Amino acid sequence: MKISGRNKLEATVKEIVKGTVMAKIVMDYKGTELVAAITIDSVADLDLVPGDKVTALVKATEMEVLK
Amino acid sequence: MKISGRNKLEATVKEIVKGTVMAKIVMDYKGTELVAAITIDSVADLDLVPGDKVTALVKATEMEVLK
Amino acid sequence: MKISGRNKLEATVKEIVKGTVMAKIVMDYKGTELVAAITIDSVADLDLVPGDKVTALVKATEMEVLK
Amino acid sequence: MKISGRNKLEATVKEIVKGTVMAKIVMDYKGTELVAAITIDSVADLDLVPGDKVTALVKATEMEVLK
Amino acid sequence: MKISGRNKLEATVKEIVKGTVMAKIVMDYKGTELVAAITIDSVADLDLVPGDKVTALVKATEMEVLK
Amino acid sequence: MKISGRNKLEATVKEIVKGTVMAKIVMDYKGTELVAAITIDSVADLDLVPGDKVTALVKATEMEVLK
Repeated sequence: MKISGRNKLEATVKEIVKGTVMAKIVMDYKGTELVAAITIDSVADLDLVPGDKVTALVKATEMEVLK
Repeated sequence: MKISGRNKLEATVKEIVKGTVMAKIVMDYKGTELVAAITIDSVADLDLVPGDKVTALVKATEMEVLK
Repeated sequence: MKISGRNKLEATVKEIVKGTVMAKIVMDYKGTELVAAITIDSVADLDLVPGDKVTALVKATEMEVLK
Repeated sequence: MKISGRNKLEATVKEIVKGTVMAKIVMDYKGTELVAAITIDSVADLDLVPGDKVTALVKATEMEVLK
Repeated sequence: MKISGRNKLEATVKEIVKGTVMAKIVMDYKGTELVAAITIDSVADLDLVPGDKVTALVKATEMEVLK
Repeated sequence: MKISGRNKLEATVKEIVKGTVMAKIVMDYKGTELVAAITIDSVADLDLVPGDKVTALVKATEMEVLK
């Protein structure tokens, strides 16, 4: 299925820190570090581990611009 | 200042489409196209124009992961 | 691909209103009206039209609870 | 009060998991499971417990469409 | 009902700009200007008029900190 | 740098609660309490502590209006 969220970032998982409800997913994206905060439920469902190839997704309305 | 939003992507503005309230900011990040939807007020305040070097910003809690 | 965003609602598009930058997607979910505001770019990419069966997607961290 | 957030999902709380800062709220919505991640402060303020009839609320700009 | 969204700002509507899909709601909050981007449908549903006393609402997870 | 996020609230940190992944930042804004949920990574990066003068930041598209 196609997804409306416009920003797709093909990245690699570097580190995962699991809390009681949330998880920190640290990724590498063409040399830049990305940090996503998602539920532990999702970490389990996607079965994410360091080294995995993943797509970071961001809705256009959730992206700010700094200049 | 330092910004809590963890995701910073250094990009270049390619195109700007202005609506009555919102604006579409199309950017290039190392060959990947990004799309941000912000207010026209921000386009005016930052004086965004095609070619500008900017930083796309995304809060960690607003980034999903797909696999 | 599996998607971290935890909320998936299988819905049907009822109407689409296109602005210069954003589009209003009015959907029916088992009798409840849903409203998504996405970019016109996504309408074009997904080729969304009235009657389409789609999945409304919401990240867990973007859902409030009222009581 | 009326609320601008367009998506009101009248649901029932099924389970609550409390972390140090965040809390996972699992709900049933017209036969489909929802998962919200809110602050533990809110769980305490709303006195949320299983069986509670609540409204899951999603802003239109925070709802993606997949097809 | 009580609302999980933790940030409530009792403000006054200063200006409303209506687009095809979105509306800009400019508000005053104790001398500080606020700007919300909501759907035009919401302006009509709430029947917002400049001068009206309203509550600006922000989810805790959607608030960044700068220092 | 200028920031597209339109809502800037000059506040003071009152309390910080650190979880495994997220942190609760309790602030005072001209007598009104604010609550932000950001990553513990940001608390460390910004060296946030009670008494700090900070700017709470909210994107226009993430602010709802209630009436």
